[PDB]
Amino acid sequence: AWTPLEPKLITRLADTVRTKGLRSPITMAEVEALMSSPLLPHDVTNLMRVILGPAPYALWMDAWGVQLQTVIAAATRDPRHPANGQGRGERTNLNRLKGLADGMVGNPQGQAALLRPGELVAITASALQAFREVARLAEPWADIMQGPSESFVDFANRLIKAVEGSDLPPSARAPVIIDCFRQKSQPDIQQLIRTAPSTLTTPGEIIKYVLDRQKTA
Amino acid sequence: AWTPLEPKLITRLADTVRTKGLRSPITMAEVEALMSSPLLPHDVTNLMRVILGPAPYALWMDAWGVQLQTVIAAATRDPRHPANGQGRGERTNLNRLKGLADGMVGNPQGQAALLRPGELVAITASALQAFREVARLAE
Amino acid sequence: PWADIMQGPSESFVDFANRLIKAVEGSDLPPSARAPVIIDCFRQKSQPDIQQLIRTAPSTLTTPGEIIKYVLDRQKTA
Amino acid sequence: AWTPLEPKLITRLADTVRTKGLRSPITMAEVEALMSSPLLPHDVTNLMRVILGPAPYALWMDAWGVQLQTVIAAATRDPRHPANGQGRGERTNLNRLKGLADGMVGNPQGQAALLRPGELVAITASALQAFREVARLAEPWADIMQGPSESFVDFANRLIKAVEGSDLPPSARAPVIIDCFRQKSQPDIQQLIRTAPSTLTTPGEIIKYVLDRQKTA
Amino acid sequence: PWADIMQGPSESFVDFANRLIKAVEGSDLPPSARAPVIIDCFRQKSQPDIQQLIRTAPSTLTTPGEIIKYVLDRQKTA
Amino acid sequence: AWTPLEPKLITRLADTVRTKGLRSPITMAEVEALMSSPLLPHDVTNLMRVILGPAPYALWMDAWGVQLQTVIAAATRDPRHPANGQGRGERTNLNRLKGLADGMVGNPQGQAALLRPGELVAITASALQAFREVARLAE
Amino acid sequence: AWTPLEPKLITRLADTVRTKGLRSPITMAEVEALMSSPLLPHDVTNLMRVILGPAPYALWMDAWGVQLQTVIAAATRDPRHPANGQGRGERTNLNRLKGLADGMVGNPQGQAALLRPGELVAITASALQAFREVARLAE
Amino acid sequence: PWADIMQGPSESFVDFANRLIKAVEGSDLPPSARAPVIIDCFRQKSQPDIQQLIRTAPSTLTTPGEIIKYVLDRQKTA
Amino acid sequence: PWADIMQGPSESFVDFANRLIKAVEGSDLPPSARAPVIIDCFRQKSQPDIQQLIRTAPSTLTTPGEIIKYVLDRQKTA
Amino acid sequence: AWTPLEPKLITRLADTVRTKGLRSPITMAEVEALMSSPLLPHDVTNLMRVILGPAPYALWMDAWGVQLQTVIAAATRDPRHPANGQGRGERTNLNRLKGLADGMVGNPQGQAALLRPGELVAITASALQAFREVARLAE
Repeated sequence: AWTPLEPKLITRLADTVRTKGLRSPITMAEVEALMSSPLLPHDVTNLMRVILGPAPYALWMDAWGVQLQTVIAAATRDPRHPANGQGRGERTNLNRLKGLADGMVGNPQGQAALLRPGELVAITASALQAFREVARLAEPWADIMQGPSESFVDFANRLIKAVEGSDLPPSARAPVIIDCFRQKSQPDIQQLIRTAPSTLTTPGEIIKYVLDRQKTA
Repeated sequence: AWTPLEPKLITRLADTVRTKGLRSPITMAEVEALMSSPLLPHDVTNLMRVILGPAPYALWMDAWGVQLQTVIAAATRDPRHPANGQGRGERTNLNRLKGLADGMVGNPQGQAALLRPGELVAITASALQAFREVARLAE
Repeated sequence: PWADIMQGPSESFVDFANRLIKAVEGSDLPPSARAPVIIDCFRQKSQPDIQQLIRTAPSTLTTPGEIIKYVLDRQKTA
Repeated sequence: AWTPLEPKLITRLADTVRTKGLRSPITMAEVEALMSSPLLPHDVTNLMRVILGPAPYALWMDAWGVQLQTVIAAATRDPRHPANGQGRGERTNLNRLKGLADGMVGNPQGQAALLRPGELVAITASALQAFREVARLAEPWADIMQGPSESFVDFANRLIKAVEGSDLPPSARAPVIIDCFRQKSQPDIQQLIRTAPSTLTTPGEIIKYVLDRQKTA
Repeated sequence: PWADIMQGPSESFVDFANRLIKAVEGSDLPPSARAPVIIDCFRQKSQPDIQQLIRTAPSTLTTPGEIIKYVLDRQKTA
Repeated sequence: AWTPLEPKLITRLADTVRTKGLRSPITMAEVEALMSSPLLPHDVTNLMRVILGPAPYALWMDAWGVQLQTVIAAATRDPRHPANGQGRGERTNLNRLKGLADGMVGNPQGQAALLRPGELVAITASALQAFREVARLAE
Repeated sequence: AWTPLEPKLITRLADTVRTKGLRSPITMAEVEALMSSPLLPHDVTNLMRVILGPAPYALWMDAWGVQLQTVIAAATRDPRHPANGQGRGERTNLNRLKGLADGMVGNPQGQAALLRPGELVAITASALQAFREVARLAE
Repeated sequence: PWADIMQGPSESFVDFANRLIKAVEGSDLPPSARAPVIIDCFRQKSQPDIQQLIRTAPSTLTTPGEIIKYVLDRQKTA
Repeated sequence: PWADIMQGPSESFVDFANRLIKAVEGSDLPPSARAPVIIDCFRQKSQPDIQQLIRTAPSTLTTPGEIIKYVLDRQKTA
Repeated sequence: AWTPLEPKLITRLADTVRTKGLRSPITMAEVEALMSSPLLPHDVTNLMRVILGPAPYALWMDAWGVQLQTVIAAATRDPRHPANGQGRGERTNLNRLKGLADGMVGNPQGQAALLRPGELVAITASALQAFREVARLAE
C-alpha cells in the first residue's frame, strides 16, 4: 500500500532548498533524510517537481534518465541484479524504472504493486546521484590566495570548499588541498609548513600543526 | 529501523555553532543533547558535515579516527568489550566502526542492521571526545 | 507575454531561462509546441554573446535542458 | 664470470648527469639503459660513486639501504621470494644484499659466484628506486602563470614538466593540468577554452584546440 | 589578379568575398585548387579584425561558405 | 533532348534579383516560375551562376549540397524513392545528383540521357529549398 | 627476445630534435633511421617520452591513438590484415596495439612474446604518421 | 683543509656538502673518524640559518645523508 | 608571587627558569600542581621568541626539565 | 644502617659547582669523590637537589630516569643482573630503583633495608652518567 510523504516535511524541505541552496551540506542531509525509505517513481518525481525550480527540474530529469540508463546497462551486464530476475521474463525495462510501463502511468498504487524492492532502491540511488550532479552543476580553486589580513582557518575553509565543490575526482582532492596549503598561504605560513620536523600527509594534520605554531597576532 | 535526526534541530544547532562558537558551554550542552541516543556512523558523520566548516570537519575526522583507534586498541586488549564478542569472529574492525565495512558503505539501514549497541555507544563517545579536542584546538 | 522576454544586459542566464520557461509553460500554447518555442527563444533572445555561444555548438542541441547545460558549461565567467 | 661496465659508457653517463642533471627524463632513460642487465652490488656501488657527487652519493646510500630493508621485510613476509629459498638456510640477510657478507667484501668475482639472479634483480630495482628518490630530493606547479609575452606551447611545456615532476599521485596529474590550463593561461586563452563548443577532457585535446584557434600574433 | 586582392579599410566583408571569389574562379588555376586558395586568402587578407575572428574559431572551417557564414554571424556590427 | 532556358528570361530574372533583392515575394514567384519544368543540374547550376553574385553563389552551392545529402539519406532510408530503383544497382549517388557522375561532367545532353525524372524533380526541389535558405541568410 | 635501443643513439636523436627541431628533414631522416626495425609499443612509447617534450608528447599520444583507431577500422573492414588472423579469435583489439592488453602492461618481454610482426609494423607506421602530424602541428 | 671550510653567504647547501665531504674524505683522517667530523662540521659551519635548522631537529640525525635529506626538505626556498 | 614573573628583555633563560621554579615551589600550591603550572608559565611568559620556540616543538614536551633542555639546545645565541 | 653525607662536604661541593661550574674537571673529580660509596636514591636525590639549581635539577631528573630505564631494559635482557635475582620474584622495577616502591617512599632507613648492593651501584652509575649528560648540556 502506498503512503504519500507529508506535505509538511516537503514544505520544510522546499524552504530549506530555497534559503540554503542546492549544495549546502544541510540540504543534502535533509534530502538523504527524505530519501530514507525506498520511494516509488511517482514520489521522487513529485518531490523534485515541488522542491526544485523549473530549470533545475529539467536538468534533474536529464541526469536521472542518464543514471537510470547506466543502471540498466549494468543490469543487462549482470543477470543477478536485485531488480532483475533469473529468467529473461523479469528483465527490467526503463519504462518500468521511470514509471512509464503498463499499469503504472499516473497510478502510484499500481506502481507500488508491480515494482520490486530492488527496483525501488535502484531508482532511489539513481535519483540521489542525479540530484548531486544537478546541485554541483547549478552553482576556481587554483586562484585562491590567503589574504594579507585573513586568518588561516578562513583560508582553509574557503579552499576546502572550492576544492571539494569542483570537478576534480574524489581521489585527487587531498593532495591538491595539501599542495595548495604549501604554495598559497602567504610566506610566513609557507615557511612554517616547510620547516615541519614531522611529515604532514593530511589536510587535518597540516591545519592542526599550523594552528598550534601560528604567530599570535 | 533507522530514523534521521530532525533538520530543524540540526539547523538550530548549526546556527548555535555559528553564533556562539565551538567552545561555549551552551554549544557543548546542545551537542550533548543531540548526542543522547546512540547514533550510527552515518548520523554523526553527516551531523559534523553540516554543523562544522570544512577545516574543522577535516580536523574532526582526524581526531575521530585517532580516538576510534585507541578504542580498538583497548578492544584488542580486552575481549569483553561491549562492541566485541566472546569468540574471535566478533572482533570489531575499524571498517565496522567508521562505517566502511561490507554492507554499510553509504547505506544507513544496513548500518543499523549489523551494528551492535555497544558499537554505537563507543562510536558516539569517540565522536564526542573528538569534537571536544577539535573545539579546544580551533580557538 | 513570452514573445516579449529578453535577457537583460546584467541578468544571468539561469534567471532568464527560468522566466522564459515560466512564461512559455503558463501560456496558451499547445503542450507539443513549448519545447521548440523555448529553444528558438533561447537562440534569438539571450543577448548576442550567448547567441553566438549557442550558434557555434559543435553538437546539435535538441532540448532546452541540453542547451541550458551547454551554456552553463561554456559561459563567460563574470 | 663478472664483466665490468665500459668506462666509456660510464664517462658518457657521468657527463650526462653533469649537464642535464639528475631529474631529466633523458638522464633517467640513460640510467635505465645502464641498469638493463642485473648488476652486482659492486657494480651499482661503483657506478653511483662515479656518476654522483659526494652528497648525492651519501643520500643514495641511505635511500638504497632503506629500500633494501623494505625488500628484506617483504622477504621475511613471504618465503617464496626469488632471492630466498624454501628452507630457512637460504634466507637472505642484508649483508648478502649490500655485498657485506662473507666471501664478498671487495671481491666482485666471489660476489657473482654466491649471489642469486633474484638477489641481483632485487638489488637492481632497489637501487633504481633509491636513485629516483634522491633525484627527486636533490632538486612549484601552483605558482606557474603564462607570461604576457610567452607563447602557449612554452607555458604548457613548463606546466606539464612541473606537474609531472612533483609529489602528486599519478592519477591526479591530468585533472590538475587541465584545471591549471583553465585558470592560468591569461584571460584570452581562458576565454578561448571556456567557449569550447566541445568538452575537452585531456591536456592533449586542450593543447590541440588552443593551437588551432589561437590569435596569431 | 587574385593574389593582389585586399579587403579595404572601409569595405564590407561580403563585397570582399564576392570580389575575391570572382577573381579566383575567373583565373588560370585548376578547378581543384580554388577552394583552398579562397580559404587561405580569407585568412591572410581580410584585415586583422576578421583575421583574428577567423583564427579564434572554436570549430574548424573547411569551406568558403562556412567561413562566410561564421564571419557574417560574429562580425562587429558597424 | 535538352533545351536551354531563354537568356531573355534569365536576363529579366537577373535584373529582378538585382533590383528587388533575393527575398522579395515577387522574386521568389519568378524563381518558382523559372523552376517549373524539372531542370538538369547543368541548368540550375548555370542559372544560379548567372542570377546570383559570387558570395551568394558559394552559399547556395553549400546549401544545395546539404539538401541533396539529406535527400540521399532519405533515399537510403527508403528503397522506393522516385530517384532510386528496386534493385541495388539503381541506387543514386551524389555524383549522379550533382552532375558529377561518369558521362555527365560538363555535358548536358548526356546528363539528360542518364537522369531519371524523379532525379530531376528531387534536384529541383533541393535547389529551391537551398535558394530559400540562402535568401533568408543573405539579408 | 627484446633488445632495447641504445641510449647513445637516443641521446643523439634527442639532441638532434633539440637543436634542429621536429620538422627538419634531417630530423625526420634520423627518426626513420631509428624507426627501421619494428618496435614494440614499449619502445616507441619510451622513445617519444625521451625525445619529445611534455606538450608534444601529449599531442603525439593523441595522434597515435587516432591513427591506431583508423588502422583498427581498416582491420575490421578486412579480415586479411597482417595483424589479424583468419578466425575471429585473432582479431586485434586496441588494448593489444597500445600495449594495454593482458600480459603486456609494463612488461616488454611478454609484449614481444604475444605480438605479431604485422602488429609491430602497423604500430610502427602509425607512430611514424603520428610523429609527422605532431611535427607539422607544433611549428 | 677541511677545518677551514665554511658555507658562503650565497652558496647553496648541496655545494657546501659536496665540498666538505670531498675535503674530509680526501684527507689524513682515519676512515672511522670521517662521519662524526662531517656531522659536527655540518652543525658548526653551514651559516646560522641552517645551524638553527639542524639544531631544532625533533629527530636525532646520526648520519651525513640523513642530515642532508632533512636540510633539503626543510630548507628556506630562496 | 609566581603569576607575576616575566622573563626580562635582557635576562637569560636559565635565570628566568631558576626564579620561576623557586617562586612556584616556595608557594602555597599543592605538590601535584607545580609541574603543570611551571610548564604553562614557561609557555606564556618567556618573551615571544622563546614562546614561539616552545610552540614549534616537533616533539611534545611534558616536563620542565625537557622544556629547559630543548630551549637551551635551540636558543638564539646572543 | 643509613648514614647521611656530611653537610660540610656537601656545602663545599655546592660552592665548587657554584664557582667552577658543572663541567670543570675538578668538579667532576669532586663529584666522583662524593660518589665513592654506593648511595641510596634518597642520598643522590637530595645531593642533586642541593648542589644543582632548579633547571639543571629538572634536566638531571629527566636524564637519570632515562638512564635507569636503559638499565632496566638491560636487566630484562639478562636475568643475571647484580640487581636482579634468579627467580622472577626478584626482578627490579623502576619504582624500586627510583625509591618509589612500597616501604621506601621518603624513608631512607627502609630504603637501605630493602635495596641490594647491585641496585645501589647501578643507581649510582646511572646518576653519574646523568650528571655528565646534564653538565655537557647546560653549557
